[PDB]
Amino acid sequence: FSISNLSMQTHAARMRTFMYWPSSVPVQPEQLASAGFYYVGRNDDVKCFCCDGGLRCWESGDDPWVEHAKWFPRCEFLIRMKGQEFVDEIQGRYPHLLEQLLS
Ligand SMILES: CC[C@H](NC)C(=O)N[C@@H]1C(=O)N2[C@@H](CC[C@@H]1CCNCc1ccccc1)CC[C@H]2C(=O)NC(c1ccccc1)c1ccccc1
Ligand SMILES: [Zn+2]
Repeated sequence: FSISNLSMQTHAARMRTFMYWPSSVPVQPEQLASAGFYYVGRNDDVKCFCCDGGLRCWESGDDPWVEHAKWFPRCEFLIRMKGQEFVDEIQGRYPHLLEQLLS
């Protein structure tokens, strides 16, 4: 088990980073902090403390756990938290993501 950011290990620590999170963003800090994410200070850019995965451009209805599974399926935190079945389900829902983001 190897973490990327030991300082952002706890929920309380990640919550602290959302102090200056833009009020206009339609995703709530607690939902993002719970999915292992913390605010990186630029735009609406969040990173996972474990896999170092970065996400941005948060739209309304976006589920942080689904997005975590969608883009960073091998994250060991996402797996002990949500399980292989969930990760495999989301992966099945979006089976050509590389070719989705590659134009
Ligand atoms: C997260 C929710 C958002 N919207 C669902 C989304 O999926 N957003 C996506 C997203 O973020 N990412 C994926 C694809 C981009 C889209 C944005 C387009 N949404 C339009 C849309 C409209 C309608 C339907 C679907 C989608 C790739 C991984 C991540 C990302 O770009 N990370 C960057 C980053 C780095 C550092 C820190 C933070 C973030 C980064 C960028 C380039 C290289 C490396 C890392
Ligand atoms: Zn992760």
